[PDB]
Amino acid sequence: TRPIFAIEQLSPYQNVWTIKARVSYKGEIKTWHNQRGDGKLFNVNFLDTSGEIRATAFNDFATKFNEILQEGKVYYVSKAKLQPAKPQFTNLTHPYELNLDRDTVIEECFDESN
Repeated sequence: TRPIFAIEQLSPYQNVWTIKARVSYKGEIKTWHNQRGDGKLFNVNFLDTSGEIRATAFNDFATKFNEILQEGKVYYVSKAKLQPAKPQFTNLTHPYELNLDRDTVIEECFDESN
């Protein structure tokens, strides 16, 4: 479990890092008819001072992931597939895409004691 890194430090090969940020805009949940599979999928956009990023998750994995994370607040996310997006492709600068499917860990800003 890598520690929290700036959005620019995200890596697709690492396939295991941590990033903290707040939510900016929520997309929705639509199905994805793959050539040999089908299910539900949803996409959400998270904003952070380090830069702008977007998180997306698959079927039930997103339902359990979006339910934990809230709206209008800050939180942390780790153990997820990192996919960098092209800048010109999206109006946003340094757009980042995230695919959730395997075992990922997310937690809204909660009070921790230790």
